Amino acid sequence: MFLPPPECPVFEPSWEEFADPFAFIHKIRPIAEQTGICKVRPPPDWQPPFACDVDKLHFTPRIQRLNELEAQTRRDYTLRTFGEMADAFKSDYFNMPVHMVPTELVEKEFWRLVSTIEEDVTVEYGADIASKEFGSGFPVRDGIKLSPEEEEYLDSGWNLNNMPVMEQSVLAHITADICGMKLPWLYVGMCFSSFCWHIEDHWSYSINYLHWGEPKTWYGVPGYAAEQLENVMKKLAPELFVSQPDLLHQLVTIMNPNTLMTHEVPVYRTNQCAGEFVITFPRAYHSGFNQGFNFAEAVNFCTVDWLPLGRQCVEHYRLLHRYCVFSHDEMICKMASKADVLDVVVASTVQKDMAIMIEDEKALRETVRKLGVIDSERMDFELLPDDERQCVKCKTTCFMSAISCSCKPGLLVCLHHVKELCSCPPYKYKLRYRYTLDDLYPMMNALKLRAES
Ligand SMILES: C=CC(=O)N1CCC(n2cc(C3=Nc4c(C#N)cnn4C(=O)C3C(C)C)cn2)CC1
Ligand SMILES: [Mn+2]
Ligand SMILES: [Mn+2]
Ligand SMILES: [Zn+2]
Repeated sequence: MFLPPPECPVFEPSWEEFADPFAFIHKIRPIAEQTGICKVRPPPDWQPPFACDVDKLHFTPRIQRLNELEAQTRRDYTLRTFGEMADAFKSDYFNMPVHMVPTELVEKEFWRLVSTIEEDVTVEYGADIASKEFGSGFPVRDGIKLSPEEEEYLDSGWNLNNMPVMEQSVLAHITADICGMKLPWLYVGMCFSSFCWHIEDHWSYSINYLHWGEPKTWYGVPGYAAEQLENVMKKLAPELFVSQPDLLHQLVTIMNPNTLMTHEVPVYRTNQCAGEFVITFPRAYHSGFNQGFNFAEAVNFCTVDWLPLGRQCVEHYRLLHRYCVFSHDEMICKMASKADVLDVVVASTVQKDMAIMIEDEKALRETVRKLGVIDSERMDFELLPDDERQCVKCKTTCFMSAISCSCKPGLLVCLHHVKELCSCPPYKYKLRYRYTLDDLYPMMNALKLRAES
């Protein structure tokens, strides 16, 4: 038996509210952040044109076994051949035409299927970044002629290609090609294809648009309940918490939301239909499955609301010895170096994060000086490939400073792990720093000037 979680909030913005996605997301945040996910129905005439050739769009399928609590990690189809497989799979599974299968029954059956080890149901799906073989479902600039209709949606805030690069995703001004975090993912679903419980890298927001097809079913948990959920999952599937050694080696799983609810974890659900958005909030766990053949597009983003959580996240990563996707401090300093061009509310928020950064950095440098690290030299950390500037102990990506030693050339530790670098006395160590404290205060003041005008 399956008891569906309560429905998440559904928002229907007027065109005035809808015009600015960041203003709207800030408006709904008090409500939506208590549920982790929410659904947004755009104004009825906001209809970006879904147009593609099913025979030239093609992708390499991923394959999925559907067993609850079993670990998962993070051939060629055209859209047409995948759709034909997907449709025959579902109609044969239920011996029904695909749109007479009620969504409630698919949900019930999904949770039955994944709990029964007697059934070896495997499905396939597409998940990849936009590429030349498979691009965004939103119109993008390309010197193809677009209809005026498509041109109307080229610059939309809700065109997910624009959202990262706008004024207000602080992830915009990052120079480091992240790929995973400024670029949309494309999701080609079939019945029962599912995404395991996860949060986004660096606790970012995410926004997901279902271009067309049968619904996508979601489960979401608010950010405040994140550790609650992890403790429940640790108890019931400890295999998923044995630290796997890479950023590509991370273990995730399917788990019945009723199990979370039994352990007093708040869980919300929704069916996302074609033309609707789902937004996930920072540190909001989510999972779900596709009801049938469909096509979705999603992107991470970071608002000013998120900045302190991004700092908290990197602290949390350092403690799990988890790899970072980027350096949060490097992003902050990059924005400070562009203070004159920043949005003024962005500038004010970055300035507050930078004040914490500088005070933390001052204390860390005083601690390591008391350990006998005397020598120091400036170092342009941002020039180093990420794998050359990770702390040996905690894998954090260094930027503000690190400790090196002549005894272990090329190795670095962050300033929390001075004692973990090598066995040589401390006077052989060297503090490598991006900025002196005297460099840092004028950068923060530029932000204040930009903000106060
Ligand atoms: C990060 C590195 C990496 O390699 N990967 C990410 C994790 C993997 N992955 C993603 C999915 C999906 N995620 C989602 C969401 C969300 N959030 C919303 N809808 N949705 C899907 O329908 C599917 C899919 C079933 C089509 C499935 N596997 C593999 C790729
Ligand atoms: Mn099973
Ligand atoms: Mn996600
Ligand atoms: Zn460290």
